[PDB]
Parts: sequence; structure tokens; C-alpha cells
Amino acid sequence: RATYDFFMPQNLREDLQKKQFATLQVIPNSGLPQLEHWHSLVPLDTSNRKNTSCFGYPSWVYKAQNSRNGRHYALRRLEGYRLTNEKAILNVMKDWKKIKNASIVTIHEVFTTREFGDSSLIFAYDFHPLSKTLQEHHFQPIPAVPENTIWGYICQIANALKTIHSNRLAARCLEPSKIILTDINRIRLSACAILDVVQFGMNSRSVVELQQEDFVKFGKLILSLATGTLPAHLNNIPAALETLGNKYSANLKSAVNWLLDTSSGETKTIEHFMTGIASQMTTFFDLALQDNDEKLFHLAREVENGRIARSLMKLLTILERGDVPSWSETGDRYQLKLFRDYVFHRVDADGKPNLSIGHMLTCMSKLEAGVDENILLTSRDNETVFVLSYRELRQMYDRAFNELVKAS
Amino acid sequence: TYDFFMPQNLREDLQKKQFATLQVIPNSGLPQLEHWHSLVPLDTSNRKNTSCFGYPSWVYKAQNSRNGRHYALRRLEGYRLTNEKAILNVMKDWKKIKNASIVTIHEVFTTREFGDSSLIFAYDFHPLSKTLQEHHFQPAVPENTIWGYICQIANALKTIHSNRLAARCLEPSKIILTDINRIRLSACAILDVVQFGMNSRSVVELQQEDFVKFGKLILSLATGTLPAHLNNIPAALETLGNKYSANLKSAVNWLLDTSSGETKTIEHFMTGIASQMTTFFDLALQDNDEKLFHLAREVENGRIARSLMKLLTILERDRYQLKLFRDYVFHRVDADGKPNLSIGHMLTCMSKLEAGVDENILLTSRDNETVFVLSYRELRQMYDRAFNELVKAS
Ligand SMILES: Nc1ncnc2c1ncn2[C@@H]1O[C@H](COP(=O)(O)OP(=O)(O)OP(=O)(O)O)[C@@H](O)[C@H]1O
Ligand SMILES: Nc1ncnc2c1ncn2[C@@H]1O[C@H](COP(=O)(O)OP(=O)(O)OP(=O)(O)O)[C@@H](O)[C@H]1O
Ligand SMILES: [Mg+2]
Ligand SMILES: [Mg+2]
Repeated sequence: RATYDFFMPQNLREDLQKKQFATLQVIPNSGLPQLEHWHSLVPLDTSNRKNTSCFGYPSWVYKAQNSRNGRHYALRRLEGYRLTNEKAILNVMKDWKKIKNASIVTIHEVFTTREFGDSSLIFAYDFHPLSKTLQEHHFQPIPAVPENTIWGYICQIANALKTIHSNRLAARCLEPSKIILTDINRIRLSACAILDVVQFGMNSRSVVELQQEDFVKFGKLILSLATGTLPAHLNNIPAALETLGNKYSANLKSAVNWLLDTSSGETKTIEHFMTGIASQMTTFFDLALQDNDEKLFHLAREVENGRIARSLMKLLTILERGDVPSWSETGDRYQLKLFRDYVFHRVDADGKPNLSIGHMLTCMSKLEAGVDENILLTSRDNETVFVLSYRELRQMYDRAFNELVKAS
Repeated sequence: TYDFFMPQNLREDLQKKQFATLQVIPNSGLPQLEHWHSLVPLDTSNRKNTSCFGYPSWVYKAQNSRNGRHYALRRLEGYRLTNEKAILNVMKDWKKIKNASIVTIHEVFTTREFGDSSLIFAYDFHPLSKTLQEHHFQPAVPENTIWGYICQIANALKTIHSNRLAARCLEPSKIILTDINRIRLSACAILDVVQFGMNSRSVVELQQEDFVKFGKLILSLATGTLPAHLNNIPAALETLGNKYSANLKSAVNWLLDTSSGETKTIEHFMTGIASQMTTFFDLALQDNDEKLFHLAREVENGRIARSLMKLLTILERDRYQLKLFRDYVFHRVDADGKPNLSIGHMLTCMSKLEAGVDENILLTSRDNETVFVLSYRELRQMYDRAFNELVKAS
């Protein structure tokens, strides 16, 4: 079913570059204000549709830079929220600051502000650059969602619900617009604890009851992805379940049916639900580790590039210096010169220059490691040649450099 | 805890693993194979033990000749190949297998270059790996670590059993820690080849023992006794029950039990640890984020490296001005004549060069008579023109 590269970006380097670029963007002179601890606000909303569907208030999301640690965060703003009870913020925030989960966007702070020209309620989240909602990704008007992708989503939401429910809390909001893809097939709940504050007090439903609602909302989320119609527009659930049954396996239809069902005399628990998707959970555990290996591979390659870069800088500092006289032309530095030629002045038998990057990187790594491998250094007149090991070259190399450190 | 799969010092860890990968021993008695060279022994202790495969087993780090990559070679000493059909068939079945908790096998071949008839299995190479035996048997194992191992072994068994195969070998000496709390089965398909003509038991029967061997592995870690020396399973089960929760004791008992009259399947076992599997799904992903964080910080190192290498290849076959620029950046000298080695200046100048900034610098020849006022934009132009001239020649 699923591919090994399930959690793997196609081009990790560009992806990181684009995300870094998106993280640093600022608007020099915007009408947006500066908060006591936040500045350089940048809107992330593609469309400023004054919509109140999710929280009963219009909501904006800003990328902002914190003043204390200088890191970037996502600020969720509820326009027009008037603080009547400070306890709503303190109690909800006290419960959610504990939560740390790979499938939930962390909340750090909740506060009210007047800097926007009104009474606004601000929620400060982790920032995930170039994130798009499941709504934006799958429902935006122009294809069918692969079943393995849905199972991936199910396992990640299940992961979130395990942590949330175990802490005597509920994921009040499971709408597609409030679940973001922070990377390929990687989803996180983007709006936790907001409904906890908005519905504080006036709510009468208990925790367990709210948790029962999480499963229904969970089931409607899957149904939306399978049918392509948003949850709020699902008029005929039986008709949707039957659409799902024709496109997907019986296993998926059974899971969604268990999530939607409220007529059984048994209370639904995340414990029971996980037991039923154990096989899928193991598969995406595997895929996560394989992607970990992929990231470790690239990370190891770039850390070594860092080491090589510092070696190349030292090399450039040593050779052809200005100024003992002819210091770079005599003794050890002369061999270092021929080594440079061997690595960076490679030429084919025909006489054409060879610019293979691989030969160059391999040689510099062997130099740092001081490998007991021999190479043939050829003089520029080439009448004379020298056989040296990388271990020996490293010795000359370190000795030539620390002479300059002596001179300070 | 959240940092379950996260090394304490990733920097030091990667450096050591890099050194271990490139290391060679100049003159050992070890031979050169048709497609392998620079063999390096990985056996920590050279005690000749034949318990696992009935033959002494050696592991070498070797460099492939076709591709320049490093691999782990498992050598079975004194094994003479009797059936040619056995090797190919076991291979085509395991060549498919790709799993995060199993060391990939690539090739199987016989050799006489070692001074005897040896059977060689070529694996992926995981530098500075240690076995569970070396790690745990050479304090009490936290229960969280054991569930971690169980999920990874369970993961491995799902893929193996689904391919109508069995993990013949689950001993602690053939399960390696390739990183913190990260285990992989190091010896798959070896017993498949050795016992090909002799084994009469079916696939399903072999799979039932895997669960027993799995259960014996866990009991060993909880009690501190090697599987081969577990004389009293009931007493060990009671020890485990006194040190650990009832959940673990239940899992181990299910793995060991063969009296239930019910065929054990990996499907059923996975169902019973569904919650544990979810926790470690989370932990793998949080480590995913951790590695991505460091990678983002390190990603520019490649570009910086190529800029310096580019500079080194153009010079010493417009070139004159580039020479003063190199001098300006890497040959700074104090008023006394002493060399200045500030790293910040070097990085800044190469960064401005790459960016082609319109900022001007004053280049002076060592003879004070000639000077050049140039911008980094102009220097980048020459820098690029000088290079693509060499690409032309190639
Ligand atoms: N933590 C975050 N980091 C980065 N981007 C985020 C984060 N949370 C949300 N976003 C992005 O901000 C944008 C706006 O999100 P929002 O929830 O407002 O969606 P919306 O389409 O405006 O829905 P609504 O109509 O309910 O406001 C989305 O593209 C989303 O991916
Ligand atoms: N695929 C691999 N990549 C890297 N290192 C490995 C690999 N497989 C095994 N090793 C390492 O090689 C060493 C040899 O262990 P091996 O199990 O072959 O013998 P042993 O445990 O020393 O003794 P015995 O042969 O009695 O088991 C171990 O330290 C192990 O971590
Ligand atoms: Mg919005
Ligand atoms: Mg050995």
C-alpha cells in the first residue's frame, strides 16, 4: 500500500530554503500594530473572509516575532472578544501548556490586547512556515484522496486525541480548516484551547461528553475527505457513508461508522479506537523512522560540509601567502600545494579540466579523518612525484596552520 | 519522555560515526575480494562462539568497488556451500524487504580468499552499532525502553511475516542499537540459507517460534539472564512480574505461551500493544522535527563549501584581481605583519561575493603601487566568468 517515502519531501533542500525565506519576511510599514512582546506582524490569511463559523468570532492569523527570545510564532487573533472573566484564560492555559505532541500545534500564551484598535483575544502558537489547511489542500475548487493518505491522517489525529483525552481535555475543533499540513502528509491540530476559552462557563456539557463529540467530528472529517464535501455541508450522512463505501475499503467504512455511531450503549474511548487501527499505526511508525533516517542522512552530509568548509578556509589561508621568505613555497606548504592541485586542479588524460565535486569532497573528508590511504602527488613540472598518506598530509596541514596561530 | 529517540550530543555522535566509516587498517591479514576492499573487523571480542548459526560469525566494514559505499559484511567461517539454488531463492525473497527495524541485505556470495570456505552476507552499514547483548549484559532496564524495543521488533515481524518469511534469529547478540533506543535485526536470512536443505518445519511453525524467541528476548532484558541460560521460565516470569507492570507480564506470557491452542499472529499481538505503538509513533515524529531543526541550521554549509572549492579550482592554473581578492579575504595581516585569522571576516566576504552586493572594497597589491576599487557585484561577475570558462574547456 503506502510508499516508504510517505513522510519524505521530494526536494528537502528547496523546501527548507522556501520555509526559511517565508520565516524571515516582514512588511516594513503596515497598519498592523506592535504588541508589548510581539512585532513585525505578517498576515497568513489568504482571504480575509469575515467568517465566524469556527469560533463565533472573526479570526486572523499572524506570523509575529517574539521580543524576549527573538523567535517567530503564529498569533491567532479573535476580533471583538471582550474579557469578562480572567479565569477562562488562566484555567484553560494551565491545562494546555502541559501538552506536547507531534500532531498538535503547541500553545504558549493567551492574552487580550487593545493594540488592534479593539478588544481582541490573542492565542500564541508554534509557527510552521508555508503550512496549508486540509480545506485549502483537498477542498479548494479546481482529486480523490488516496486511502493510505487517509489512514495516515487517522493515525496522527488518533495520536493527538490520545494525549488530549488522557489529560481530561477535548479537541473541541476538528474542522478541515483547523488542521494544517506542516509538511508532506504531516498534519497537526492548529486551533486547540480556543473553544475552551470562548465557551468557558456557558458550556454545561461534561468532559466525557465533549470527548464523545470529538469522535463524531473525527468521523465527519474522514467522510469529508472521502466524499469531497465539507463537514458543515453534509446533509445526508448515510448517503456519504455509502459514497465512501464505494471508493474505499470496508475497513475504512467500519472505522468511520464506529466514530459516527452514537446509538451503541458503550462509551467511545480513544483506547478502544486505537486497538482497531493497530496495524495501520505500526505501518506509519515504520514510515516515520524511515524518514528519520532520511533526515539523518542529509543532516550528516551537511555537518560534514561544514567541517570541509573550515578545512578549505584554512587551506586558502596557508597557500600563496604574502610574507621566512617563500614560506608557502617551501617545506610542508609545498606538498600542501601539490595536494590542492590533486584535488581541485584535476585534469583528464585529454587535458580537459575535471570538475567532479565528488572527488573533491572525498579527498577533504579523508584529510580530516587522516586516513591511512596513499595518494600520488604530481609536481607541476611533474618530473618529480611524492607518495603521501592523508594521515601524513593532515600532519603537515595542522603543522602549517598552527604556525600562523603562533604569529597570532 | 519526549527525547526518547534523540541523541544527547548529535554533533559528537555524527563526527565519530564519520571517522568510523572512513577508517582503514593498512596491513591486516584480511584479503581483498572481487568487489570489496579495505576490510575492517567490527568484532569487539574475538571469542569463537558458534551458538547462533553453528559457525563462528565475523563482521567486517568493507568498501564496495563498484560504488564507493561502505557495507557490513557478515562472514560465516568454515561454511561450505552445497546447493546453488538455495542462495538465489532466499535472496529474491529478502531483497524485497525494506523496514526501519531490519538491516537491509543486498547480496550473498561464497569466498575462499579468507583462507577457508566462508559464506558472506552483505548488509547496510551502521557505524558504531552495538548489540543488545553488549549493551545490556556487559542497571535495570526501564519499562519504557522495553516497550520501545517491542514495537520495533513487532514492526519488523509484521513485514517479515507478511512476506511469508520468519525472523529465524532474535537473540540479543543479533539485534543492534544503531542509535539511541533504535534497534534493528542484524542477521536476517542467514539461518534461511544455512538451514535451507535441512529445515523441514513450515513457514507458520517458524513464525510461532519467533514469538517464543521474542518472548525469551524480553524476559532476558527484564531479568538480566541470557536466553540460552533461562533454565526457569516460570521463576523469570515471576521476577518480571515483581519488577514490572501486569501489562508487560501479560505480553511476555502470550509470546511464550503455546498451550492456548490458538495460532499466534502478528496481527493479534499488534492489537494488544496498540496504545504503546501510538506513543512511539509520536516520539519518532518529534525526533523527526528535532533532526529537521538541526538540518535547517546546517543546510547552508554545502553552499559555503562549494563557494570555497570553486575559488580554489579557478586560481593557479581577470585572474589577477581575483588573486588580490583571495589575499584580501584569507591573507589579512596586522600592522605588525602578523597574520589575522578571524573567521567572521572570511565568511562575510564569501557571503557578500555570493550575493554580489554593490558594496565596494579596496584591493591593494603587495607592492603598494597598484590599487583597484571594485564591488562584490563585479567580483562575482569575474568569479563566475572565470569558472564557466573552465566548464567550457570540459
Ligand atoms: N501554526 C501555524 N503556523 C503557520 N501557519 C499557520 C499556523 N496555523 C494556521 N496557519 C495558516 O494560516 C492560514 C489561515 O488559517 P485559518 O485557520 O484562518 O484558515 P482560513 O481559511 O482563514 O479559515 P477561517 O475561514 O476559519 O479563518 C492557513 O493557510 C494556515 O495554514
Ligand atoms: N549491519 C551492521 N552494521 C554495523 N555494525 C554491525 C552490523 N551488524 C553487526 N554489527 C556489529 O558488529 C559486531 C559483531 O557482532 P556479532 O553479533 O557478529 O558477534 P558478537 O556479538 O561479537 O559475538 P557472537 O558472534 O558470539 O554473537 C557488533 O558490535 C555489532 O554491533
Ligand atoms: Mg482566518
Ligand atoms: Mg562476532
